[PDB]
Parts: sequence; structure tokens; C-alpha cells
Amino acid sequence: SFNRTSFPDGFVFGAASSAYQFEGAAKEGGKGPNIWDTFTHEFPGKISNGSTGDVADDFYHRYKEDVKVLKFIGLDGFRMSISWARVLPRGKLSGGVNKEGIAFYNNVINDLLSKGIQPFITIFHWDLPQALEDEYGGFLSPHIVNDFRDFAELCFKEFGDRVKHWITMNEPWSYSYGGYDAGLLAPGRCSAFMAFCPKGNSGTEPYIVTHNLLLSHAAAVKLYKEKYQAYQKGQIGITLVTYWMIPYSNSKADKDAAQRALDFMYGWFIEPLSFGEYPKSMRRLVGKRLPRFTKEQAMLVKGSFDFLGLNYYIANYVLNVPTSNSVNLSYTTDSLSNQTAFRNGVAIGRPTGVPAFFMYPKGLKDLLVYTKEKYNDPVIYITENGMGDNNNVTTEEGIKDPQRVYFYNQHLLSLKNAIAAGVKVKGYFTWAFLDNFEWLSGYTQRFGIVYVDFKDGLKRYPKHSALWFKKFLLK
Ligand SMILES: *[C@@H]1O[C@H](CO)[C@@H](O)[C@H](O)[C@H]1NC(C)=O
Repeated sequence: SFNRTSFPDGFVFGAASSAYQFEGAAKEGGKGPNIWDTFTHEFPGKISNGSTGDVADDFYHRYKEDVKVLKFIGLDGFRMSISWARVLPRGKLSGGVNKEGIAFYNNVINDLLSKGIQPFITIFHWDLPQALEDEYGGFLSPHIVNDFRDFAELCFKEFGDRVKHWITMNEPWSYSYGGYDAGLLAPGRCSAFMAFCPKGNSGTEPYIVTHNLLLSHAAAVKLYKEKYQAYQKGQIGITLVTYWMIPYSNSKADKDAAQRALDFMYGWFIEPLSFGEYPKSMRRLVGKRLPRFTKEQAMLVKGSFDFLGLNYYIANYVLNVPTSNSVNLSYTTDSLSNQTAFRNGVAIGRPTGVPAFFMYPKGLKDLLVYTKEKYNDPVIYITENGMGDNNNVTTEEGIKDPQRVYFYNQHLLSLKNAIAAGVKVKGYFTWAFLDNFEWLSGYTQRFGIVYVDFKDGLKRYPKHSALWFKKFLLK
């Protein structure tokens, strides 16, 4: 049977989570407010069912039992994030450290390590303290960099003796696009012509924010390398998400469109991280709306990772979009490309419970080989991979998830192929550990290998996928 022995010795298999999506205790334990507390409460129409992460999975209180479930599955690693406003309630270091917040993360880490599970810790998973958003507009401002650095340093100082894998941030594409182009994610900003957000500019702010995300990342990495890595002996990277782009047709127009789509989503980050420069297509199409790295900034950002985390979910077909005389100016329309999961009406792969998301396991290897070939064979972790069910069956039926067993079998086979093609993948994390608060989708989508019965006291039930993973892991 297909099992972990097919993967390199010491390969890390894990499951993933994040703080706002799992913890709850949003106003407890000394925690201060973050932009997702604010967003979910002030824009309920932007979350399915007007849900919040006020309680989520209550991982804050239930972590001891959840860590037992991780051990039961037999996982090697666990991805989790630090809630910035839980440890620094006013965002700034001078605003004071919340000892009870530090204590929570220490408790989780110590329990994880006692079970032989390596913590892979994301420093920033979108839950910016409201205090920083209010003071200077969060990642719209160059001021964010040094507050981010202090936050990262707090983490290194308090946890780095035990944590040996750091991720500066998760999916800065999602933060920038979702938060500042489409206004679908906190802090919920977009152009006035969209009649969807009170403030913003979809044609400028995504580029401003991405620049500052990259600079904040780079500052944290520099600090880790110079002050902590030699003694703590850990590794630091960053997690990027991209869809794999397939040309809608064999035309040059569609081939080019597919690459532009990949440039704007993926290259936007990985080309600065690899080359110290933005993609040529973005320089060309976005022009002076796209910030330039100074010589010093380029040197700081280029090479600023020990490993690359990749989140992979889907592939899309891409169509060329001709220029117009009608300027709905936005990051989204800048790429002159249109993504669709359908060619001639037929989906790109097996359906899932999520309408836009189809199964395309080939695209994981395709992405990995592309990354190897373009960005100098980096060390890679698959930091997220998974699928969602719709939340409208019973607990007993929700636990039976052969479609997710299928999903993981196919993607791990594809991952095995990528490794055999020479891609330096060192680990793999399922999104998600638990069914959780899936941002704008609230609790309508279930990505977990463990079922959470939100209607019955948040009870945990391992799904068939979790039991399959347990068998796969020889545990
Ligand atoms: C796991 O896979 C290997 C192939 O690499 C096989 O030799 C071994 O018997 C398998 N173990 C199981 C299925 O328990």
C-alpha cells in the first residue's frame, strides 16, 4: 500500500492551522483586537452567514485535546500561527507584551514537542492588530516594517529555543489582493467605483501593500539570520500561494495570458525573493504604480529565505483579455488575463465542495518543477494542500470523506513524482487539521481531516482521511 516509505527519510508530514481561524478566545486572555475581529463584526455581509472567529474551534482552550489528536494521526509537524494582538495587544512593542498570550503559545509548543511534533510557526497570518491599522494604515505604511520586525523578534526570543522552523507570513498575495483589490478580506479596502468598501484604491494599494509585505518579511529574515539562527539553529522561510495556470487554448495570446496570470499572482513575490526585482510583465503593464526596490532593498529581499513554503490547491484555465478604452483600474485587470475552471463548459478536474475548486493533482508537480527550474532549485515545503466539503450533511456523513482520501492519494502521488524529478521538497502539510473559520466562507466549507461539530459543542471526530493518513504514516 501507498505509505510514507515512498518519501525521503525524515520527510515532514503534518497538518496546518492558523490563529484567527482556530483559536477563538478573541477577547480573552488579555488579547487585543485585530483587523479580522473588526472586519467580521463590521461587515457581516462579507462573511457567509455573518459568522466570526470569536470562538472558531476554541483551540485556545482545547489545545491539549487537539494535540492528542495530532499524535493519534501520527503527524511529524504542525503548522500554526502566532496571533500578533494576543502577544502584543497594542501592536507596538512599546505597547507592552501580554504574558498570558506568550504563555498560551509556550504551552502549545511544549505539548507539541512532548508528542514529537515539530512546530512550524507562521508569524503573520493576516491578523494585524487594529492599533497598527488605525495608527498608520497597517501595511500601507513603511512604519509597518519595524513593528513587524519587533513582533518577529518577540517570537524568536520567546519561542526560538524550541521552534526550529519559522514562516514570516502566509499568502501575502491573499492579503494584498483580498484586502486591497477586491475588498473581500480584512481590512476590506477597494476602489469606490466598486460600491463595496468605504475606502481604498484597487489600482494602487495592492502594489503598495505587497511592497511593504516583502520588506517586512525581509527585515524579519535579516534579524533571524544575524542574531538568532547561529544559536537557535532553525530555518526561516515564507509561504506563497499560487494557482497553476493552463492556457485556455494553444494560441500565443492565451499562452502569454496564462504566464501573465502566474506572473501577477506568483511572480509578484517569488521574483523579488529570487531576483530582487518584480516580474518584467508587471513592470511593463503596471508601470509607475509598481514600486521599485532601491539597491539596498533589492539586496535585502533577494535570497531572503532558507526554504519556500507553497500552498497549492487548484489549477485554472487562462484566457487573454484584450485592452479596452474603459479603465476599471485594478490589480486584477492589470494582467490582461481571465481565469476560469472551465474549458468549453467542462471543468478542469473532479468537483469538490468548493465551487471554484477542482482537483488537478498534475498542477502540483507542474508548479514544483517550474519553481525548481526558474528559481534555482530551492528547498520547498508544501505548507498547504487540501479540499473543502460543503457544510450541509450530518456529522455521521461528514466524517465519511472518501473524496478527500482520493484527493490526498492523488496529490501525494504527484508530490512523489515531483521529488523523483529532483524537486527538493522536505515536507507536506494538510489544510486543514480541523474544520475551521474559512475567512469569507465562514463555516460553510469543511477543509479538515478532523470533523468539528459546531452544532454540538465543537466536538472533534477524525475523518476517514485522517485515519487514512494515520495508516499512510505507519502509525
Ligand atoms: C510501504 O511501501 C513500501 C514501498 O516503498 C513497501 O515495500 C512496504 O511494504 C509498504 N508498507 C506497508 C504497506 O505497510
